[PDB]
Amino acid sequence: SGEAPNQALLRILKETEFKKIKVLGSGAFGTVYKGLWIPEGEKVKIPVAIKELATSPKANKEILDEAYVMASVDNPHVCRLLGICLTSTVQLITQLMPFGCLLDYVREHKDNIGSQYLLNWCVQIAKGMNYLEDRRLVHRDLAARNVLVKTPQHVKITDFGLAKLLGAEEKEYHAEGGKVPIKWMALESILHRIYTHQSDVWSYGVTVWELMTFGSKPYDGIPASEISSILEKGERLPQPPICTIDVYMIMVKCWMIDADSRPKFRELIIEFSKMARDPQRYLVIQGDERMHLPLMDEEDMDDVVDADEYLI
Ligand SMILES: COc1cc(N2CCC(N3CCN(C)CC3)CC2)ccc1Nc1ncc(Cl)c(Nc2ccccc2P(C)(C)=O)n1
Repeated sequence: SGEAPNQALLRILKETEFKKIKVLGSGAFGTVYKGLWIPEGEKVKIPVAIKELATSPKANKEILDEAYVMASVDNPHVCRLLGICLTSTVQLITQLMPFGCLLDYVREHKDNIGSQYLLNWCVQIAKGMNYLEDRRLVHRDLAARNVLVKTPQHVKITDFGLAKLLGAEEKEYHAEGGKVPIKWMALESILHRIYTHQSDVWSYGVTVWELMTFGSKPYDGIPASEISSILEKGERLPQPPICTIDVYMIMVKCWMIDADSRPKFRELIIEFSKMARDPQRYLVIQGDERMHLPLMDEEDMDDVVDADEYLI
């Protein structure tokens, strides 16, 4: 056995077991609805998100590839599949993240978000991404829009549409034609269509930047065709006003031209955990102590990290 068998269970749900309530979104992805799921016999009601896309055989092929990935994942900072409903068009059933996506959250709560929240989101996105590195998955679409908010204290990574499982020997995913978001893409991915976990580290840099700028558009007012050139010259995204050189040097390292020089997601967990232990030393936000949402024993404990944050 070259690779290990995937013994994950695919749960199939009855259309009668769940009730749609509202539409949450529409667009390229298709449409996402909010619902309740009463599993038959169990005196339990589960708040769910039902995702779909008229029927097309080319469309159902892609939604079932996504369900494959989502049913294989199991981490507190990764969105998992609750089940699939086999109707006219295939429906994806996942957990409802009541606070919506993280991009719209940072925009809405711009003046109530404190350093402690921002740095913790950074630790959590890294933990979820380190899980994907462990499972040999290359997300290929990490952005603040693809991070959902369960509570302001707990975030999870979503959208496994472009995700690719790498073989125990395979170390790069050579893509072909297809619409990829350029502003979040690593330089190697724009020039050679190569995707590694290190190319995901790049996209993590831009996500951290989106959070720190309270939801700004990377390279705002710059056409897609230019981004390849701008990055080749040595230009990167600017230093966000709330950022200390310490946080910005982490971002800048995620954008190294040499992929192997960029930090590993487990190094990003360690680095953002230390910063989350004194958040005011790393993010300068006016009114940090009033901003709300719904300590040692020995020598210098600056480099102190809890075992839960020290992965390998
Ligand atoms: C209560 O549930 C939600 C509400 C909102 N929004 C709806 C617009 C609302 N707006 C904000 C702007 N404001 C001016 C006016 C009110 C803010 C809250 C967003 C998301 C979820 N939950 C949720 N669970 C699971 C999924 Cl999986 C999902 N995903 C999802 C939901 C919608 C579209 C796309 C996705 P994706 C990224 C493509 O999976 N989304």
